[PDB]
Amino acid sequence: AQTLCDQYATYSNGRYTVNNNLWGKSSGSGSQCTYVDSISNSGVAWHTTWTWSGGDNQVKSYANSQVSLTKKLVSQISSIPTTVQWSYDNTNTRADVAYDLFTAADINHVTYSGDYELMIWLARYGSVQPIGSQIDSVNIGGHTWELWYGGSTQKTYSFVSATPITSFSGDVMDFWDYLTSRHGYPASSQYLINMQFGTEPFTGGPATLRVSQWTASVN
Repeated sequence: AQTLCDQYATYSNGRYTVNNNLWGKSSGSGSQCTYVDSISNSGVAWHTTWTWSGGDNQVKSYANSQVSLTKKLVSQISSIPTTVQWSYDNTNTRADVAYDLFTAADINHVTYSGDYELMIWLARYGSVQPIGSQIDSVNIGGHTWELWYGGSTQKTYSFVSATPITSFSGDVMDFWDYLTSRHGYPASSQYLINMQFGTEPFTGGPATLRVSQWTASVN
């Protein structure tokens, strides 16, 4: 496609969307550009480049790819298969690489937040930590995850890999099933309303996240 350097620059082919999404710009100084490298109904390749300083513990952006979905109750979803291959050239930073999903009881809730948020951090760089506190450790889909929980009006579970997973194939229903069966997650009254993959920088740079393939589907 082309070039996404504006704060909320965005490109979409229908099924996949790529977003620069510099929502946390004010918390510091720096700049960030995102690019669509290839896109089709079989997946999307993209990259984003950034430098950020200040606000050491605020997130500056979440450049991301996003998949269109039909909004369903989590209890009625059969699978959310996803695969991704990515790399960072500069890992001397304070950032994460993560999936981000939102659910809400109101099917028409705004799709950039919700009653619940599920994050799956494939990589944690430097002195950064998820929302809330670590409440558990669990093996899901063949990887060991720190499980973090916190938040007030929006409750956020974060599964965190202590070692970066640059090649990932999974089913996000594995994570919803675990929260449903062991942490009381109300799957039967929550609608899944958004699914994204991308990177949250805190500080560092310049660095580039190169996503050579992201695929996702909500079934």
